[PDB]
Amino acid sequence: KEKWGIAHIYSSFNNTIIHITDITGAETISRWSGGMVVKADRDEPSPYAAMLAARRAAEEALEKGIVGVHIRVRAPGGSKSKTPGPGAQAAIRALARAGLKIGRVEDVTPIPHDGTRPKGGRRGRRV
RNA sequence: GCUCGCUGGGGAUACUGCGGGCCUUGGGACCGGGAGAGGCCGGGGGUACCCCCGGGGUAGGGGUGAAAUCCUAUAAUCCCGGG
Repeated sequence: KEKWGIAHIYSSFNNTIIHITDITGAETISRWSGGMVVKADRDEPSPYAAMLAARRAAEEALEKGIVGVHIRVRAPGGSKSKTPGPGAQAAIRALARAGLKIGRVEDVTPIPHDGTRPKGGRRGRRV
């Protein structure tokens, strides 16, 4: 009789998304992102915005009855960056603090086995 | 002395040339156990990515030094079941 779900965190260099679903992941419970909390695009990937979005999502999950969550951190992966953005550990800490028990913590970034060609050309970004 | 040479003869046989004989060291042929992303053909997989369908879920998503073009209410970003 324990309510355990899964908290998927999408962390990038432009935004952070916190999405709380059931144990099977087929039932959305709460979904919050930085852009729905902060007013500026530059502030979207900030750890403060991640913490606020995580707090709102945790409050919604607690209201709906979820008491524990399994963390699933994810960078964009694929041909894009494979490292999580700044607002991932902050979101995890906010989830732990807001009143949700924390279970397994794993990284589920999609790692290609020599997949598609990344964008930017053979010379990359030249800034 | 020079005309950078030609020609009639005699002698020598070390080297080169030519003819003959005998060798294996260089190079080839063959056998043995192994090494290697060497090449061609055939059959099975690996995640990743894109698109389509169904379920969940609402308002943003992406992107940059900052933005904007762009996608999104015909239900987007995100999660799950399939092709």
